[PDB]
Amino acid sequence: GYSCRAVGVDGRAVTDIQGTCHAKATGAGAMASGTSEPGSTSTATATGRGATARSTSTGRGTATTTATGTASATSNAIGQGTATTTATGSAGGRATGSATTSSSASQPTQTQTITGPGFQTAKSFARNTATTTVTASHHHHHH
Amino acid sequence: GYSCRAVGVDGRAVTDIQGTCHAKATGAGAMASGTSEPGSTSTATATGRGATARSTSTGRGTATTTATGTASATSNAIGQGTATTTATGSAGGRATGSATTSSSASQPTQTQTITGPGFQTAKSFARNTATTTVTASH
Repeated sequence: GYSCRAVGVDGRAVTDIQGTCHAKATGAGAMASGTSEPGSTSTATATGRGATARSTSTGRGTATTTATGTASATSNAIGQGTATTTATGSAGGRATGSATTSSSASQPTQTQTITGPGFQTAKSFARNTATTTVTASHHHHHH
Repeated sequence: GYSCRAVGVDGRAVTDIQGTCHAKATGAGAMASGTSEPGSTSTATATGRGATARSTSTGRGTATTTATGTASATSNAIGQGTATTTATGSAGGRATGSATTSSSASQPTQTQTITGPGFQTAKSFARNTATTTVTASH
């Protein structure tokens, strides 16, 4: 197997490519990492303070994570499938997402898209294509 | 085939589900649309004034688009593959992205991510997995 990681630094990108594992981080407080195997692909990209991207894959899975701002994205493509998580947190909004694929999952395809203020979370699970997109902006209004 | 479209209004989300085509738009000035086939999946979500999401899929492709704010996201999963685009634009900025899959591409996977102020654009193209994320601030 392969593993890769990048610690973000202000004013540049940092990239680490090891085999089929690609990690890239931009900005202090960002962290990107992954693990993969020769037949699989993991790509993790983190940008900005509070961004964490984590991609794990095995077999013939493809795991992709993109975290921008105050956001966490975790994708696990375990044996097969395409697990893609995009989490974006802006102006105080915190976004957390995950996507997992496995031959054992309930549905062949599952797509979850969650957009709103303040803290937002989303998850997906599928055999073949699990896509999670979570976008958080500003704070939840107070009532 | 199937086609779907949701044109946003103020005060409620608009959803249009037609077969394997799912469109959702929230807010006046938002629009989501797509086209798909029985073996494919298209999902398009747009939120806020100036957000446009368009997902086209055929064969066994999966096309997903999410546009938030001043943003355009377009995904084309033609015949095969997973094409995912997320575009987020603050007022004063604009984010434009596309992701395309096709057996005609040279690489099996491609990921593109761009973040910055003002006008930002990114595009990806691959055989199996194309992912694009564009975040524009002001």
